Amino acid sequence: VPVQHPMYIDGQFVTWRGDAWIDVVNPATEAVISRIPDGQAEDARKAIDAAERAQPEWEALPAIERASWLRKISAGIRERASEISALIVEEGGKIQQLAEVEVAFTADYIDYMAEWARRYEGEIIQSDRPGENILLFKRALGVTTGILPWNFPFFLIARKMAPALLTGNTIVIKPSEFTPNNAIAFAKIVDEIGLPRGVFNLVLGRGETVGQELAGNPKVAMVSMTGSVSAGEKIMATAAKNITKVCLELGGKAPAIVMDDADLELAVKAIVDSRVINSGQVCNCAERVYVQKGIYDQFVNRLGEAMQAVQFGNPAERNDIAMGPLINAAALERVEQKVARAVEEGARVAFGGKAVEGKGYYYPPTLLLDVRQEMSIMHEETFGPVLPVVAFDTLEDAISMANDSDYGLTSSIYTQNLNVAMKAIKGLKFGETYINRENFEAMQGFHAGWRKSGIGGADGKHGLHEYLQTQVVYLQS
Amino acid sequence: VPVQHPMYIDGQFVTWRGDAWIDVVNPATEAVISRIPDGQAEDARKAIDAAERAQPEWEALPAIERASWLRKISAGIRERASEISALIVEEGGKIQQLAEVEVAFTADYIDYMAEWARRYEGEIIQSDRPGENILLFKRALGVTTGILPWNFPFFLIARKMAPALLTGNTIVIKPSEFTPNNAIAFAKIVDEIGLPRGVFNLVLGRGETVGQELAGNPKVAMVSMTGSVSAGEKIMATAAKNITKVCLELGGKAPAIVMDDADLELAVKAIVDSRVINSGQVCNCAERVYVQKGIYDQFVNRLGEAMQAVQFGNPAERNDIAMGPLINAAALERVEQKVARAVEEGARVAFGGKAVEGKGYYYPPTLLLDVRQEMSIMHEETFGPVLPVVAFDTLEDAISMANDSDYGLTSSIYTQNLNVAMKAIKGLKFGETYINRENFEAMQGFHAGWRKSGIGGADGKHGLHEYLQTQVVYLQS
Amino acid sequence: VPVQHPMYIDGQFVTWRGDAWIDVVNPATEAVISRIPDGQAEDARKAIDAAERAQPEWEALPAIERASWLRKISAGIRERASEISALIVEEGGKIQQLAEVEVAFTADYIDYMAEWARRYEGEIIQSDRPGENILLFKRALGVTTGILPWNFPFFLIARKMAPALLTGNTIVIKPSEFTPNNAIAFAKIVDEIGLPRGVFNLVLGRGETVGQELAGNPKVAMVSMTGSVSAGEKIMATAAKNITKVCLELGGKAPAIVMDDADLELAVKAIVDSRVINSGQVCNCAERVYVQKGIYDQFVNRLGEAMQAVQFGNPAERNDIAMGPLINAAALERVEQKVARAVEEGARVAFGGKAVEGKGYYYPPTLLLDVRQEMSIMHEETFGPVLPVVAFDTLEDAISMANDSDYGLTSSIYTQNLNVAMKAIKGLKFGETYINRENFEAMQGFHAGWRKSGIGGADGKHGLHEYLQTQVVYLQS
Amino acid sequence: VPVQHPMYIDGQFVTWRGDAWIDVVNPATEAVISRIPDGQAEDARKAIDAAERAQPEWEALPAIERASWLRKISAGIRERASEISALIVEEGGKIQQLAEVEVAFTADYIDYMAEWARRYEGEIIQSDRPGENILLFKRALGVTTGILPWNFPFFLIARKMAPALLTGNTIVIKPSEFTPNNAIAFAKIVDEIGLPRGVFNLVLGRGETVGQELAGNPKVAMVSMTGSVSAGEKIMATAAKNITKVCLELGGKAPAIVMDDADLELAVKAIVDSRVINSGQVCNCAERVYVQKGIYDQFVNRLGEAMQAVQFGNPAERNDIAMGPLINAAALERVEQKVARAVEEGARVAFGGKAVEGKGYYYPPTLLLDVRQEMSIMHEETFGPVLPVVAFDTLEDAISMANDSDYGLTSSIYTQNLNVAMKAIKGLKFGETYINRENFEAMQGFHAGWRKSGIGGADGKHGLHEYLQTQVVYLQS
Repeated sequence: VPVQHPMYIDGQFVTWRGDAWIDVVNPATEAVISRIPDGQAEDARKAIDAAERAQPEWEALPAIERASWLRKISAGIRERASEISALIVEEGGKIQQLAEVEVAFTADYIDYMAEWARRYEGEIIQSDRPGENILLFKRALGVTTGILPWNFPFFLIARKMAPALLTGNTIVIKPSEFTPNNAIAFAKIVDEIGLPRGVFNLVLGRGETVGQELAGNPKVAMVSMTGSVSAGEKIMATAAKNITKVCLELGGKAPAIVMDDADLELAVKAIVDSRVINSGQVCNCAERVYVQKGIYDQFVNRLGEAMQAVQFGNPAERNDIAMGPLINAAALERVEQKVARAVEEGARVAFGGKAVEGKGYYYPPTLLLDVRQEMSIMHEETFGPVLPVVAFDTLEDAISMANDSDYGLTSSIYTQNLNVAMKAIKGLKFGETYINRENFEAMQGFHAGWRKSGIGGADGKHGLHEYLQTQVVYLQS
Repeated sequence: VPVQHPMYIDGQFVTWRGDAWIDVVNPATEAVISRIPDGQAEDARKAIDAAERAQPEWEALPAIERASWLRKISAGIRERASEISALIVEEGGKIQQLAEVEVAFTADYIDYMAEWARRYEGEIIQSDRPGENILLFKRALGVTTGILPWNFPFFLIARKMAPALLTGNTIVIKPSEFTPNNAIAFAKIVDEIGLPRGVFNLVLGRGETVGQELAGNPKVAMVSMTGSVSAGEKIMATAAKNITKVCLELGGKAPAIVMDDADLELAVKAIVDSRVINSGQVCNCAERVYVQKGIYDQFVNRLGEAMQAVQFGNPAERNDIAMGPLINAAALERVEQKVARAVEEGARVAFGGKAVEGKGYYYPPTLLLDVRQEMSIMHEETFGPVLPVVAFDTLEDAISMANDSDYGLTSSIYTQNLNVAMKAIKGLKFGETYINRENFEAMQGFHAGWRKSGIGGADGKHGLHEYLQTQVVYLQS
Repeated sequence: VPVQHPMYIDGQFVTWRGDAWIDVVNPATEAVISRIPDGQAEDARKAIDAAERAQPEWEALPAIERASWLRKISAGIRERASEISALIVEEGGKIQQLAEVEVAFTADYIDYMAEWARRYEGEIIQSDRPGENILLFKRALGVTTGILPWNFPFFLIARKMAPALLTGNTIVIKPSEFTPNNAIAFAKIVDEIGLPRGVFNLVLGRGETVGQELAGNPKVAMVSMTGSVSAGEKIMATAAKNITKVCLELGGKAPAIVMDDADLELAVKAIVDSRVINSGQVCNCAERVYVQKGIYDQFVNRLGEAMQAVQFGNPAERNDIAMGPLINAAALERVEQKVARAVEEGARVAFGGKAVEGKGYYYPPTLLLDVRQEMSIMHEETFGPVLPVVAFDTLEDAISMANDSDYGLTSSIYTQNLNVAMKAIKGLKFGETYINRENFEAMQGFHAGWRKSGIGGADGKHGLHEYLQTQVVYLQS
Repeated sequence: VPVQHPMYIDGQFVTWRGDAWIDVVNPATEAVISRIPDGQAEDARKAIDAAERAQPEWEALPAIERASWLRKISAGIRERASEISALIVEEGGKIQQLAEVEVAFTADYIDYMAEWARRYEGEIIQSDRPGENILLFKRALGVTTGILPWNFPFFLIARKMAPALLTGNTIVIKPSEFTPNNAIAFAKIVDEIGLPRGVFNLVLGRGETVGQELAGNPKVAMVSMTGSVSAGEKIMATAAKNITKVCLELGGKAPAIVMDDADLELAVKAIVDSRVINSGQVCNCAERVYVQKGIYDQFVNRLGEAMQAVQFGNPAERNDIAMGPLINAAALERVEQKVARAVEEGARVAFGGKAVEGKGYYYPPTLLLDVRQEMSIMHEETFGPVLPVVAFDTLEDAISMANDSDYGLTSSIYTQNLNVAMKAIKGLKFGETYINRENFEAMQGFHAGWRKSGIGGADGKHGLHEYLQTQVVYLQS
């Protein structure tokens, strides 16, 4: 019997007394693995009210004590790593190796954030008035909320709750309805170690109902969400009503520029890895590849072979595959239509391009050639493992085409010339630029997107600061 | 004949070819002093497109050269100080002394911001990968827009354009339709010194038309606006459509806490000054005064006398007055209704409380006693010069009541006890807390409101950073 | 048989082949507990040469990997806590409770410093030249050395080696000849976990021989030493020869100011604790107490009783004592002479003032009254548990007398008035000022002395930076 | 009649009443242009005592007011630019164009430093104790002293006094006995604008007498000096006596690495300019040139021609020369001997190498080829315009040879390969590394030498911080 999950509100699991449930399906087999409540705004309010009641006492605790609580959580996660990884493989459809890395990374990330306890600093500013001290303190926002995507669902729990809790905020999280199981497991760990009630809450439901309440409740100081630009818009519009602060990461269409003087072998490996990450269901990955004439032929051949070797299938029954199924039916179709439109517009299928039919949602790695910068596939977040390629003559062309997008989170370039490198760095309008390596943000970096890719950001010192606000005290004599 | 103003777009003044104009009235006499175009979205787009065309070349200039341009602007302002001050007195209705201070301060502020040129710094972060350098650069957002309030209209031009231009952004500003003259004067200075075309643009019109385009045009990287919470909501909702970043300062209801051990003389002077600033048409000013029992009687008596001496009248014909008229008819009525509701709810008029009838919009300083924390006047931004007073027993009561508000920009407290001070500091949930002095933010501070008072902030290093975004470069080998 | 210790050079313990040894005596019984080599400059050079050979590979390791090595060390220390604490009790003569706290704190300190790995940052500076990037990196100094005092010998090992190793430096440490056993234990832990050879070295001997080579060898980038001003002078003079950087902490004469409006109970407890810390053999402790007239009588009475209860004796056989013996004979005599001079100059013995005669080196807690700011005892680091008291009328007097010293490390004041507090803060010329609490620096603070108390400092971010130097790269195009 | 200069002590010029004077000679003609007193320790003490008396009131002034005083000084300098430049040309022997740039730069530098007034910040640190605030303030050191070199004598006055005064310190400066005239002019400006007495003092004399008192007087918080390593040693040894902080810049032997893939034209121009700067009497300049085989022949030919065009002569009578005379007789001889030793050791004179005989001290630009890394000329600060060249095969060789020096201030490299650049950056052990451009530090950078090149540093934020020390306040409840 598929387990029916409870919500975690005010320090205890609460059994859902509603009649409506939401089935959680294994994207590899389409089987129902669990059910979660079709939560309502009322449920989100209970979690928010509990978070509000606990916040003052939580912020009053010395930062090192909050860090202490965070360390018990990551220790609990490591103890149940394999269990949590299987939950991720099962509901998220990602391969075993990737799931294991996500759990381990999540625990390391939580520990890294806990280390900020004695380090985030306020400032003392010189005043123009004799005998006056201007003291700028860094305070918690209060109650914060997090809306998570189905891509890297476990890690994103930490990416939002760790910085939030460390700085003295309390939080209410809503997992994606497609991947709530790993979040339930995280909540169990929180319950087991005995985190003060109300500090961490987990509400389950749809974005339309629960999600909106998390963004529009007047007691929320900040709503943090990762997902599509479309959903980001809805969240910011809702937050507008109460001047609620937002932190959004809305994905992108990561450009990869391969120059003629590039280490061909290295570039092909980096691009293939980035793109085929989590079947490409990620944003990080290169989704737009620009190769200049001089190395085109060679590059496209190796890339074509590299991708043909990529095997796809059920993550739970095969550990020798580099790709699992897409998240759900809608995702699969969107990819089909986008490849079809691409082909109808002139794109040349050099590999794949035909959705598999049967149990699960699979799309073979696809390589589209003779694509033009104008083609819609170059201006629409894809989803699946599809790699469009465009040739160019000058660096200026490549940079200009990379910047021709409403997204501005990640970018990459491969070259060995000093001026080219510094030119790409200065010219690319992105939150991140990887040079001669694959795309994967460091926990001490700052993952923040330009243009429609987001507002605010995550990770590192700057990510931690998204959860702090200033109080400037003018102390006279 | 009342002058008809042109807009300043792409380095030149452009004559309005529309049939509709908006009269600009002297709030002291109700006479039409000038007319501005009833600009449309089309006009805002032309300014934005010009700003976009000029931004790359502008950001490419070394920061010290941009600072150089800013210094010519402030030098131009000082040269025309008296002329600009009279424009402010005439349209804003503020007293001569205040107008002169605003112009001088604006010039000093611009110079202070220009000094950041060689000082805003990016960072170099240690990587976990051998031979890798993580470089975090600080880049311009691109095209930014500013929507100004009628309160301190001249200064707010600089508060937004100086930080914006210094960091390499270009800008399009829309003055309040009630106070555009001082903005036209600022534009003339910009034209005279020859600032590169497109860097600074001035569009005129209503919030409904021009303002909305400045917040919803996809080419805008950030919209900065100062005004009412109501208007802030409209702006954030519009920005939501394109995930446009916002910087909002929406005023407040500044609480002042007077303890028994307070320097009575100092406190009364600070509160009266803060409140009667610009006839109280400002947000900074204390709008909620909490006095504890032990010193109540004394405090209320002195405050009552201090306010009775405040004279009001035409700023242009009297330089011996501490107060001018309110901005317009709507403002006057809103104050009347709020005082009437206050009285009907139980408030006790100890002074004033009766709107003057005749040419201009005047409201005498008013003191309301026996007010309860519940009374709507304690939860509604007032406008005019009205001071509600509430008694209390403990510091805990005072702090709790100060925090009982949807606004969280400024606060103040007067005491001589070390623990009380540190307790108020830790307990008050505001962006600013003044201790034993009047409310007036320093240019090197950070004016940023909590809760509904805003998003982001202005002034100092942090204010400058609102106009910067990061680019993290992962340079491998 | 008293064990004869080997030195730890280039990743292995090396047996001393000299004929001269130095006896290490238990200050409580005068019994020889161990022997260490009378090392020579030659020995220090071997350690330095090994440190030099290992430094490039050590700095080349990602910072997180160095932090990883530091964590194995602290984990090793916790595993042998009681063993190490007894070594400290036995040779240092400090009470069991204090020794246990020192070991635990040392392990926590090492962990805290390891956390800086991904956080110390370089900077990116705006240039005046078009297309130029100014990159300021933070690099290791290279080979560093540490000369430790006999007071808190175990902790000081970490205070110098943790920051040094984390930032990529290698180090050579020389323990005080009076307390080398705990250092040998630390070296065993380093050997057991397998820290790369040459990174941590331990050389044994006298300051005249080994110490001087550690300060004057041209391969040393920085010498860090904690001890007396006299020894600090010798070290800086030696370093002068090769322009070697120095980091010195030379103790002090910590002033404590008790106002009339002070929490009498709290103040007496804080002062007694601070002073009687490690029998007063520490610098931190208040060594100059200024009490104003109004509260004098009361304060002196309670302080007198509080000190009379302090029991002294053998730390190893009594766990109900607050004080152990002084480090050695010379220390005991210096205290006697200073109290005698004090008495001969006019000081009034209100308690103690008579050195005990017999096995060990004990001096009873002593209270000297009617002391004048001029008396030499107010301008000479004492050593033992002696508390001189001086009365005063105004805060200005107290501050002026507190600043009348060649030392400027720590200070303290007790009051409840806001202005007094801010006045003391602005007026006291010290590296630290404690208000209404006892003197004990936090690991995230910055323990750095003014005037003759030192050069540079330790702990926190600034302490970590003492081990880093900048490399400014001007990258054109 | 050669003017006899007075000292500037305690806000007024003081006429020297001694019998001994020191002649100041024009290095181009050997004529006596002026005389200064042969000051004694007594004179230095009077200046120091006056600085001490003025410091408290000076530090008590708001920082912006100190910056205001600094701006009057730079404004005064610009007003007398040509007059001051001629003084520099006359006594320093540098060409007119260089002197004019030094004066203008000095005024800009002073203004840049004044801008730090409202920007240097203290910090607020999270505590482990409930209710405690850890406040770290940045305070002035107190009285500081500056010992200036004869190279860039005017600028170095500002490099030390501007940061010192801005942060609240007072200062006593001793110009080089070879170039005191420009310092007298600076003092006149200070007197004319009316800087508070005691804040800026100028004492004249020899290093042996006046210089030593400035480094060894117990009231000096920090001595800052720029000169030779030999003199730096004497200063640090003297400072050691009172644990006085030091800030030393002792020059170097700047290495220049020219790769085969270097922009030959650019490299030759950069090296020739750097080296021939102020006749090479500067440290900045490349003094060790490493050229790899592949481009050797070409590089050496162009460099040889470039240097042959360099004309030398009297700076005052020729404005078409790139080089003036060396500072004095001793300098000239030291260069002769070093070139002679070089030749005797195997060096090949490709140009120059013969000191001119007659009025003045001239040495023609000299190019030495077939020099070996072992040759003493590669390990001895030269002085004059001599360029030794060494060939190499690998980058590793070049880096290793560049690092083979006791000096570590500046370095440079020319290449177009990305990996080479990043490799040189990581491999070069210097305070500065210039890439594809000439050596000239920016005012916002940080000029600080590694190894024997110095201690501490100058310019930018870090340079400003050399004049600040911390006060950590632990405020409990």
